Amino acid sequence: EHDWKKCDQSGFCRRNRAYADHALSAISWESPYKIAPETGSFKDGQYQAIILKTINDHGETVRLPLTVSFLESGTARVTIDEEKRQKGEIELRHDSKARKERYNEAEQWVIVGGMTLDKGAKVDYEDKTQMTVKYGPSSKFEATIKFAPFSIDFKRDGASHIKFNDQGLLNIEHWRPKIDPPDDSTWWEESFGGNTDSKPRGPESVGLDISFVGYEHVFGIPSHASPLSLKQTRGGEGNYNEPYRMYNADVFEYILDSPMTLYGSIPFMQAHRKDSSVGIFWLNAAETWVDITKGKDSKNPLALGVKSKITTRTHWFSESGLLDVFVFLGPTPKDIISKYAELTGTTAMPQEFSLGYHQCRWNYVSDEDVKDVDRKMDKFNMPYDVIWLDIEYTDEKKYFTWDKHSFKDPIGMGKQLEAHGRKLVTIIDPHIKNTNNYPVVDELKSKDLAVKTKDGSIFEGWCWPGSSHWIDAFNPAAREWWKGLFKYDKFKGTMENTFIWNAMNEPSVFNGPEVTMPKDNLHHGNWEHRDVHNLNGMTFQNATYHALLSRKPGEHRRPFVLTRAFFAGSQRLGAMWTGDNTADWGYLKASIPMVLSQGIAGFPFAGADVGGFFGNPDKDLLTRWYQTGIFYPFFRAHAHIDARRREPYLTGEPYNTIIAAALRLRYSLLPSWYTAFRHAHLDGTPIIKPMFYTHPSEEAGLPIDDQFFIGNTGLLAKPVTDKDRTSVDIWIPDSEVYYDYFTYDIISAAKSKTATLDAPLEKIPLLMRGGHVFARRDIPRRSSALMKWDPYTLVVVLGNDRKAEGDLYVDDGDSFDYEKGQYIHRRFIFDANTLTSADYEGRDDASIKEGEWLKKMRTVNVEKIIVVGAPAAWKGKKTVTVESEGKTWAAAIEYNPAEKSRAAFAVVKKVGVRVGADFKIVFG
Ligand SMILES: OC[C@H]1O[C@H](O[C@@H]2[C@H](O)[C@@H](O)O[C@H](CO)[C@H]2O)[C@H](O)[C@@H](O)[C@@H]1O
Repeated sequence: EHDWKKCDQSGFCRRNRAYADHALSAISWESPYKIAPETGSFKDGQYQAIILKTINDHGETVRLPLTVSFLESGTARVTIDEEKRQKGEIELRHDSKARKERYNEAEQWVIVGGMTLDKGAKVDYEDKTQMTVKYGPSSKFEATIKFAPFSIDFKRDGASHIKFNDQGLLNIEHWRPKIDPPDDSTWWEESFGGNTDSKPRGPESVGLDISFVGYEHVFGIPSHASPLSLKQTRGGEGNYNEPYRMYNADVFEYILDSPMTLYGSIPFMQAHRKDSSVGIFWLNAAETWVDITKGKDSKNPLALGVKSKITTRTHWFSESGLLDVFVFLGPTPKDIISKYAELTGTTAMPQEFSLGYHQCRWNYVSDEDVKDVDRKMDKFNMPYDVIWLDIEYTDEKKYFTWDKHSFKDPIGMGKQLEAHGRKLVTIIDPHIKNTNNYPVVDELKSKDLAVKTKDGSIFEGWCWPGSSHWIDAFNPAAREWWKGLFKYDKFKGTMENTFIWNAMNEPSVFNGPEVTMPKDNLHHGNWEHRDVHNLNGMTFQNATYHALLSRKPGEHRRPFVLTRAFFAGSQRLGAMWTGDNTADWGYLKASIPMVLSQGIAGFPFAGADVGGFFGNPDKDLLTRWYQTGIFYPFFRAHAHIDARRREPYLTGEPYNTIIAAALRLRYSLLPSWYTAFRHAHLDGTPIIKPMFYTHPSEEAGLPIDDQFFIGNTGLLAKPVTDKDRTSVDIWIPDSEVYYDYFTYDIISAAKSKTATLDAPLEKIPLLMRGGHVFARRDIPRRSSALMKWDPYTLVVVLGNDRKAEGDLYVDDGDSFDYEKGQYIHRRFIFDANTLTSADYEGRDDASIKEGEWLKKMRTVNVEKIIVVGAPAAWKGKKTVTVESEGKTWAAAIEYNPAEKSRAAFAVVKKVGVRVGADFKIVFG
C-alpha cells in the first residue's frame, strides 16, 4: 500500500506554499528582490544583471545573476542563478561529493534549437526604475523589467499578458549553513517512506508566480488524471486542494480527477481565450509543483468595487536547479506549440507499423501462445501490426535473455510474424539483476555505469528481479554501452522486426520512497537524483532509441520505443502511454483529455491501455474502448496479470463484429493518420486536436475535452464513453456544414450549436467538416505492411463554398531517406469544380532522383473519389475529365441527389491516376 507525499509532507512544497500564504496575507508585501540597476547591460538580444536578494533584517544581500534573452522566434527566456554557488563557495554536508552548482544541464537534454538571439531586439525606454525591451515580429512584443521590487510584464497589442512576480512570490533559497540560533524543521534531513534524505545542500528550491492576465483557462503540464482545462488547487467546489505535482512516479491504481503526479512530466502551460494565446515552459528537471487560482485582479479576488476581468494566478516551484523559463506570446495555440517544438523538438518520424493496432498483455506465456494469437486474429479478420512481450519472456527477469523453457524458438516466432509484415515488441527495463553468471551486470559494475548512493557506492534495490542495480543513462558511456547490447548477433532471438518497450524508468524502485530512488542518489556529473529525477525516464528512452538506429552493419532505420516515464523532449524518441489505468467507464472517459493534453504539450504520440489495464472490462466497455482507442495516436490493448484473457476475438458476438469494424476503420484511415504524424514531425502540430486549438475564436470551445479533430482531415470525433449511452451530443464549433462519416447525413449547417446524434453500441460518432479533403485505403488487409501498395480513395467534403483542401504524405515507413526527399507529399485542392493534386512543398519533378521506393510507388493510384455535398449542377453528368502526365481521359461519375437529411454526393470510380503525379480532375 502506497504512500505519496502531500504538499505538507514535501519540505520545499510546504515552504513555498507558506511563502505564498504569508505574501498574500501580508499588508503591502514587497518581494525582497531588486535589480542593481548599474549592474545591468543590454547587448545583442540579451539583458544581464545582478538581482540582490535581501535575506534578513540587517539588509544583508546575496547576488543572483539574471539573464533575459530575446530570441529570433519572438520567444523570451528568463534565467536566475545563484552567484555563490556558481563559484563553489559553499560547503556540502556529510562530505558529499554532490555538485555545488545549481543544476544547469536540463538545457543540454531538452533544447535542440530555436536559441538564436534577436539582434533586432532593442531598448525602448530605460530610466533607472525600469527598462522596456521591444522584440519579436516587427517589434510587436515588449517586456518591461522593473528593478525594485523585481518584476517583468510581457505585453503585446498594448496589454500585459504574462507577469512575473506581480504577487511577489519569487523565491530562490540561497545556500545557508546548518546553525542553531544565537521554521527550519524541513531544511535538513527529511524522512519519508522508510527513507531518510540526507539533504547535503540544504534548502535550494526555486519558485515564481506567473499571472496570465485576463485568461480564465490554462492547459498543459501533463501527465495528470485531470481535465484538459486545469483546475484550481487552493480549494473551492470542484477544485483541488493540493498543487499539481510533477514527480515521475510509479503510481499503482492511480485515481481519477487528481493533481497527484503520474509517470511523466512536461512543465509547459498555455493560456487561451478568444483570439488570444500565451504560454510558458518551466525548464526544470526537479520535483515541481504548480498551484493555480483564478479571480479578479484585486488582492482579495472576490472584492467588490473592482473590474470583473479574471486573471489566472499560477505558482511554480521546483526543488533545485536554475529558475529557467521561456515565455511564448502566440497569438494562436498553433503558434505557441510550434515555438515550443522548435525549442524542444518535433515528433520523430515513426515506424509506419507503429500506427497500427498493438496487441499486448502481461503475459503471452510461450512462443506457441504468441503464434496461436497471431493465427486467431487472422481467423476472426481482426487486423493488427504488433504482438507484445511483457517481462515473463525473460530468464528470471534478466534483460537481454529469454526463458528457454517457454520461449524455445524466438527467431521462428519472429519469422511467422514477418510473413504478414508484423512485428514483435519486447520489454527492457532499466534495472539489471544483481546475480552471478550474468555478463550484463558484470559489465555495468566494472564499467561504472550504475546509479550510485549518496556516498558513491553503487545503488542497490528491489524490482522485478529482486535485488538489482540501475543503469545511469545520464552517462554517455552507459548509453554507448547499451547500444552494443541490442545488435542482433548480441541480443539473441531478436531480428529486424523486433522493437522495444521501456517501462519502470521513473525509475520504479519497489522498496524506495514513493517507489523511486532516494533523492540523494548520485548520477554521472555528481548531480543528485533530486536535480534530475524528471529527466531520468527520458535518458533511458534515449539510450534505447539510439540502440535501435543500427543493430547490424549497413542498417540505419527508425527506432520504435514505447516509454512510461518522460519529460519535455521525449517526442523525439517515441511513444508514451498513460500507464496502469483501470477497466472502468470513468477511466475510458478520462483517457481522452489525458491524450489530448499530451499532444498540446508537444508529445502527441500517446494513448491509454485499451480495455484498461487493471481488472475485467464488461463486454460493452471493451467494445466502446476499441471505438475510442482507434483515435489514440498510440493504439494498444494491454491487460494486467490477474485479468482474464481478452484478445478481442474472445469477446463474443455482437461485440466481435463491432470491434472488428473499429479496427477496420483505423486501418482504412492509416494514410491520414500517417500524414497527421508527418505534420507533427514538420512543426509539432498535434495529431488529434482539441477545440481550443482548431477554433481559437470560439470561446465556448475552451473547456471542451471530449471531442477532437483528426490531423488535417476535418474529421471530428466524439466517442461514447458512458455506460448504456445510446446517443451523443456533439458540440458543433462553427457555421460550416458537418456530415456523418458513415451515412452523410447533414448534422449541422449554418450555426454553432449542440447537435444530438444516434449512438448505439455499433456506432462510432464521427463527422466530416466541410472544406476538407482526406485520403483513406478501402481495401481491408491483415496488417499495415500488406496495405503498402494498395490504391487510395479521396474524400472531398464540400460546404457552401464548394472549396476544400487536404494532403497526403507517404514514404517507405522505415528509413531516413525522407531526409533526402524520398517521399510523396500531395496537396489536394478543390475549387471551381476542379480537384487538383500538386507537390505539397512545390518541388520540381526530377530535381529529386527516384529511389527504389519511389519507383515502386509508380504502380500506386488514386482509384476513387467521393465528393460529399456535391452541387446540383452535376446532376445528369456522367463523366469527369481527368488530366495527368500529359494524358486526358473521361471517367464515370455517379451523382446521388440529396435525400431526407442525407447529403447529395458523387462517386468517381476507376480514376486510374498515379498518386505521385500532378493531376487535374474537372467535374460538371
Ligand atoms: O511489466 C509488467 C507491468 O509493469 C508495470 O506495471 C506494474 C503493475 O501495474 C503492478 O504490478 O504494480 C507495479 C508497481 O506499481 C507496476 O509497475 C507496467 O506499467 C505494465 O504496463 C506492465 O505490464
